[PDB]
Amino acid sequence: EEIIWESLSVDVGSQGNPGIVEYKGVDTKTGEVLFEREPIPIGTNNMGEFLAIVHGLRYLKERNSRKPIYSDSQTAIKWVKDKKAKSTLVRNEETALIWKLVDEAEEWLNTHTYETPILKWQTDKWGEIKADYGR
RNA sequence: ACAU
DNA sequence: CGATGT
Ligand SMILES: [K+]
Ligand SMILES: [K+]
Ligand SMILES: [Mn+2]
Ligand SMILES: [Mn+2]
Ligand SMILES: [Mn+2]
Ligand SMILES: [Mn+2]
Repeated sequence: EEIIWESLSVDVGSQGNPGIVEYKGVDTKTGEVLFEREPIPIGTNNMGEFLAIVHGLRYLKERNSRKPIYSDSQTAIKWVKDKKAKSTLVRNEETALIWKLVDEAEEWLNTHTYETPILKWQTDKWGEIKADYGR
């Protein structure tokens, strides 16, 4: 219905899919960039969307914030709920880094608790999520 | 189909 | 047009 402005919005950006992946989190109200991950040479859109949510969970937990997280990724929201990122990306030498980060994100989810609501950003009604890369 |  | 996912 309405945008919860008191929230964190996250998104992936990429050069190719699979390709170079990065992500960031922004204050939904102001657009202030709160975190940005250094580009990862090969990953998928969904792996990056997943890492962005998990990073958001960790960022908010560390700061004792109860804000929700918005993501525009149906897939990544489900992977976080399941604590399991069901990516199809080949596990090989060139994908080792993204897969390490994904495995470590799952590991964090499996060893920590959170109440953070993870909400679908309704692009069809609200436009692009505020963390979008404009590309 | 829906979401990226 | 191609891709990643449920
Ligand atoms: K989108
Ligand atoms: K498809
Ligand atoms: Mn997105
Ligand atoms: Mn794993
Ligand atoms: Mn985007
Ligand atoms: Mn885009």
